[PDB]
Amino acid sequence: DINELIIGAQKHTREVAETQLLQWCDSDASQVFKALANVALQHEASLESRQFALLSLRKLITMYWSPGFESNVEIDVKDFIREVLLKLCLNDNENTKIKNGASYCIVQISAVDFPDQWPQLLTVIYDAISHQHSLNAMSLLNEIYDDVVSEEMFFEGGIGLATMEIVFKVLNTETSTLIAKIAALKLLKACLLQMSSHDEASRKSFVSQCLATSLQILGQLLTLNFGNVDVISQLKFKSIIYENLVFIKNDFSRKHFSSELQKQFKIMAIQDLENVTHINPLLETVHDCSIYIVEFLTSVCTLQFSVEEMNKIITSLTILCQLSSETREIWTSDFNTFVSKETGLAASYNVRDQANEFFTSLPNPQLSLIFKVVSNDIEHSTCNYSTLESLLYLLQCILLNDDEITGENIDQSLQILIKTLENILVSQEIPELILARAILTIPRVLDKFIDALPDIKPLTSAFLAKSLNLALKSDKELIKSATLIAFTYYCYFAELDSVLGPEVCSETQEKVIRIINQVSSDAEEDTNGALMEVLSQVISYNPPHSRKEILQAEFHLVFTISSEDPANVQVVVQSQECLEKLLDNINMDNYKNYIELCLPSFINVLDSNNANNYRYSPLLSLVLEFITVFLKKKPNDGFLPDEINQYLFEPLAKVLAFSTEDETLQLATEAFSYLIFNTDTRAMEPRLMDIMKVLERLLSLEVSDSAAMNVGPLVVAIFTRFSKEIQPLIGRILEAVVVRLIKTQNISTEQNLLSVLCFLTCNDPKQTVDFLSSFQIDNTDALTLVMRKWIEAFEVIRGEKRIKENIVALSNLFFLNDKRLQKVVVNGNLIPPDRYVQVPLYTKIIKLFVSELSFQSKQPNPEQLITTGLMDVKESVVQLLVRFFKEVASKDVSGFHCIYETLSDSERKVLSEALL
Repeated sequence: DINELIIGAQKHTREVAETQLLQWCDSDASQVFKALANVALQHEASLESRQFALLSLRKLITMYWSPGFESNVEIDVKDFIREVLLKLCLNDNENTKIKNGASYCIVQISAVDFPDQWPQLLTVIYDAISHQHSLNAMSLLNEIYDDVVSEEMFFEGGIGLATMEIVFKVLNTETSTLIAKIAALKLLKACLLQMSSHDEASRKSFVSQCLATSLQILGQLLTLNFGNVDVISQLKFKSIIYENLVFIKNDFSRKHFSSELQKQFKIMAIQDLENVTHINPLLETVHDCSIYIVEFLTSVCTLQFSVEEMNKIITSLTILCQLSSETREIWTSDFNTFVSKETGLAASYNVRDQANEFFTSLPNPQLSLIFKVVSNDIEHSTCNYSTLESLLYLLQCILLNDDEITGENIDQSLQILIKTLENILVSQEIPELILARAILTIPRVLDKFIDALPDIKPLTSAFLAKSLNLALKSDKELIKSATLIAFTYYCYFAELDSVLGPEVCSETQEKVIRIINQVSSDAEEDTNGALMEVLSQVISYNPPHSRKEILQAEFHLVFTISSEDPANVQVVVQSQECLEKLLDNINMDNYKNYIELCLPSFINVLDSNNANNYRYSPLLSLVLEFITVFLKKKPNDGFLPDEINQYLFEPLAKVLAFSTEDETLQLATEAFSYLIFNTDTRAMEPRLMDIMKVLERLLSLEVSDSAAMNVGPLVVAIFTRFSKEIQPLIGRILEAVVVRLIKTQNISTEQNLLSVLCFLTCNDPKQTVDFLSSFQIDNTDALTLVMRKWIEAFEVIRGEKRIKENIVALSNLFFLNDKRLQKVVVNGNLIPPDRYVQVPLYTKIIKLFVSELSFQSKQPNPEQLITTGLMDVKESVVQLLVRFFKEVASKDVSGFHCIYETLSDSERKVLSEALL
């Protein structure tokens, strides 16, 4: 049965069984496992079937073992399955796919079962390591550690001390294999991690002693000198030692790593940086090893470095930071790879990155002195085109140290260094990657040394002009891109409109604009975002004295690049600022030309997106934001020109008539409302019947609750600008708001719509009560249902502006003294499936107002932060309430004398105190 039952499942024939069999276990699981387990136990099997048996087992377990998070199996078959798993996994002689397979099941069982359902799991593993010499048990312990050794088991449970003494025993034995010392060192790091997440007093003796023993053992370990016997394991040995050293130095206080211990390891580490580079797949074994050596030197880089120690370091990093020929070819074959790296947007982390962390960490006794060490090495290497890029990059790291560089004859050095960088860009047969590094390194020289170059103004203008000049007559987009990037490094420290001429600055705008236009045709994602950033800095330097064409070129770039990568986060952010700087502080006459330059592109995107039913589309969302940025840049004095309305209206309307996507509806709603609120009324006059159909549909059930909640400001806009002609359509606005409001049960959405209702009752309280007291909803008049829902919402409202607009609205209903309102009843008190004493609307309004006024005049809580809605109300809630009560008291409004005698004494004191 079961063996050839999966001979198939391990391609119609696979699923015959893979659900065939899943069936079985749900029927009887306890001895489909035992059957599955039994096949893994049997050495009489294709390592393939055994291996899949274990990994088929593997997935299986986390279902029926013990929920678990996605579930039936008997208690003594699991004891069997754990013991079979320990047999396979802890035996070094077994096949390393059986071991890992068995190790996978064990690690999942442990997660569910360990504390109380596998008590000896660790004592077995510890005994396997120390008395059965199991190497794989060390590996299982290491994968188990994170997820099953808790903080508490580590320290009081004795697991941390048991581990550390095992670790120490392997590393102090001259006869444990280097492979076993690696396993011990990886356990050591696991232990350091558990000790890094700490505070309780009884632990501090344990931690202090494990750190001290660790530091002495790692010192003796770094003095072994194997042969060429296995250098990939040799280098994985060294890198895990230096990784542990880094971790001790960085996550424990300095009493635990004395500066003299630091000085020993600094020396061993500088030596091993030399050893590792003078042997040198293998290269990323030695490259990744040297990352940890350098990481440690970074971590003790406040120590002093003998001059000779620094030349050692610089010659080793010069070799290590040289670009591999694979990476040179990737960069020269797709320049977007080079942009991705140099803009920091690459996921890589290599020796060059770690060197940058070293050089930008140096304090200033050492930082200035490496400066000439590298500056000499650059002079003694101007024709070695195998080390010069790397040396320039080390220079770049040093210059990125935020600290200043000064020393005995550093001005000498600089005039020398300045005077080989200009020969890089004049030199005509210079390799592409080295020219780019020189281009990107020049601004950082001029930035770091600006206070020590009297010629800084013409120096920069020439260096920059030379670089645009290469870039435009180089065919290499990598060189162009290095220049675009370098241009931003010049802006960082230099205000170009003053350091250059008004005329030259204007001509370097045109020159990076067309460099951008050359790179853009071939640009992928990270480098489109960098083009947008460059463009916005170009836009910054726009001249008052207008220039028709350069503006048109900038916006064309903004729009086409954004159409290329509308989901890239930098494109989205930088293009909106680009647009905000173009229409920043612009007059009405220029506005009229921007309308023709800008809007027809935006309407194309919206036109195209109807094909897609205005479903979510990142360029749609981005172009709607462009539109809103355009509208809101109109001169404060004036209306939107009439052209804006006739360009934008039925495009935006269509979006709102068909889209069902919350972000699209919300961005279009606010653009549309704003267009209605800010164009002349006679321009908008024929559109109102259409604005209504938009509004009715945004309250229909075709759109979500949160789409209904954007309607507020559209209602405002059509009253605020169709005041005369809205009056015969108020009844439809109201029916729309009302049928929606009663169909929703989300309290927050009710409030949003009640807000619109508050606006509508204030505008005409009678017509509201009339409509609502003639309009029928499910057999009864709306009046009762709405008012009850209104009151229930008012009771849990929040926000000063919301409270006021409801107070004003309901105050207007009270002052109606309406025959019909007086007769409706809302819910008062719970009576002991549930019931409530029925309360007249009117006296419930009084009751609620007195409670608000009681709470609101118990004056503030001492501490605070300092010193929405559709209607603007200036009075405090307290002022609104006292002015209301004073007036209904003064004239017996709507039976107030009756209501007021039904009030309690408590309520009644509140009333006459506030009215004192």
